[PDB]
Amino acid sequence: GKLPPGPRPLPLLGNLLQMDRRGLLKSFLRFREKYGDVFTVHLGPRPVVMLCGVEAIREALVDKAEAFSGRGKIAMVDPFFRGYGVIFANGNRWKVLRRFSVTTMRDFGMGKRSVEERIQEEAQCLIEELRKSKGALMDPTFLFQSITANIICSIVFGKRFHYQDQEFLKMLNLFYQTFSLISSVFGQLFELFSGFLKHFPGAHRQVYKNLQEINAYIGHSVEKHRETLDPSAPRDLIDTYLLHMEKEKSNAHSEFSHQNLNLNTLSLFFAGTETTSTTLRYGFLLMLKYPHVAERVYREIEQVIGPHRPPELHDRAKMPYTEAVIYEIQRFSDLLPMGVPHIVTQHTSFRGYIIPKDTEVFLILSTALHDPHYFEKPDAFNPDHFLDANGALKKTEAFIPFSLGKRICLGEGIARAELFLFFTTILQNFSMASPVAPEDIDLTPQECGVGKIPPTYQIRFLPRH
Ligand code: HEM
Ligand SMILES: CCOC(=O)C1=C(COCCN)NC(C)=C(C(=O)OC)[C@H]1c1ccccc1Cl
Ligand SMILES: CCOC(=O)C1=C(COCCN)NC(C)=C(C(=O)OC)[C@H]1c1ccccc1Cl
Repeated sequence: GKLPPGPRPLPLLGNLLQMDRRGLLKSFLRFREKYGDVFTVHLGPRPVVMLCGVEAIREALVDKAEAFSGRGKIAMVDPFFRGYGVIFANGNRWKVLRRFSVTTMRDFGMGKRSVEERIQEEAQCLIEELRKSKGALMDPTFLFQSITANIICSIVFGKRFHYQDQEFLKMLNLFYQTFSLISSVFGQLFELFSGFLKHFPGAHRQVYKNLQEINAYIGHSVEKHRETLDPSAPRDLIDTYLLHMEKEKSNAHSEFSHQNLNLNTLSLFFAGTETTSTTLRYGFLLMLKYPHVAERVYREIEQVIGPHRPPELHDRAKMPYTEAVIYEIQRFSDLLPMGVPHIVTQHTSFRGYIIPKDTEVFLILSTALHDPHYFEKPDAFNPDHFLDANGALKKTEAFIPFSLGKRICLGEGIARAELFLFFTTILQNFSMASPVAPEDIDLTPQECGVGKIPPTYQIRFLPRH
């Protein structure tokens, strides 16, 4: 047939006057109830196919990966990245780079210090800092952003930064800033009417500016790296890349070397940004609303790890309640209700509809995370959602906060490690508190733009002896 069905569009407004205010996703859900799991929405002049439910998403990224493994455009930032980097690249440029980063993560810490090892130290760093607090009320946004960044700085640069380092705090704010700029009213509108709306200055000019600045730091650092390279003792991800380049220069067709080192790197920071920090931020609001969940976790830790030695990844298996409490957190948080845009690469038949080469496509993962067929009463927080009768860990087809298929999250490994190690280590050492009663805690996500973001909150961490 043709493009899946959906609301009657206007000429260059598409379906935009029909949306909700300001529950965009909430709009998408109203269309769902009218059109099914496979509708088309005209976001401005552009046609975008939406897909809901596990079956649909899976049919597309897994069953039909030949077609649906494209990355869709993101106007606010494509003028900078220009197609470079794992999250942004398509075709051969991506296939070549995805592979390299994959093998590099796989073999990292083979020679040098392991990712776990890095997370553990950041963790211990974190706790001292949290203790230095002396049980004071704080907003932890800053720190969580810090620790997550640090882990990627550790991987890529071979080092972490002191939480007070100003060179650091500046760089950080530059990211956060760039993000909320794309999250804004404008960045939204820029993504639509960029065709004409790029001439004028906007937040897009500012965003390039901010990305350019950060990029200066990466180029500088790559140089410092070329000047201290030991071919037989790679310290970091940079060191590994630069080496790949040389062995690569002795080929004939280095698709790899024709690529912008800096951007690739920046893009990796971008990807991992605002990622875990948000989840963790959400995590501890939840532990304030459900303290009895917090206490149980602690007890498991005390039971399995005890009060002194640093939790480690191996503990995971033996701690199913915690792995469940973490899973439910991710599920409930719905970081990216809509994934990251895809485009289809070949013309394709999907549920007897005909989708054209180059159509943008959204996998609405919120709908998988909230499938009442897999999660009883899905709008509430419940770890049990990942436990059986026994209380053994219960994994499901539906928990795909990381998407599925070829483009599936590059940092899942890393991500899951962070969440565990940070979550347990904090909790090993501190109980939580807040001026606000559990039953007064508002969980309502901000849903500002394309991400879900928890409301802001005061928290204090409390030591145990
Ligand atoms: C809780 C944190 C995270 C979540 C929920 C998450 C989820 C996702 C999702 C949904 C995608 C898009 C996949 C798709 O197209 O369906 C993705 C892609 C990606 N993520 Fe994450 N991610 C997280 C953290 C990270 C981190 C820390 C990194 C840093 C290494 C990262 C790096 C990437 C990269 C590089 C891609 C694109 C790779 C590719 O497209 O081939 N993610 N992630
Ligand atoms: C293509 C890069 O997008 C990301 O990496 C995002 C991220 C980064 O994590 C996604 C990578 N796993 N999260 C956030 C917060 C995003 C956002 O737009 O917040 C306003 C998204 C995001 C940022 C910029 C543009 C689009 C999106 Cl979805
Ligand atoms: C492609 C057009 O961009 C938008 O209109 C968006 C919008 C539309 O904003 C409507 C404001 N009236 N917001 C959301 C949620 C976006 C998003 O990516 O969430 C997944 C962004 C968005 C959608 C698709 C691709 C990129 C972005 Cl930034």
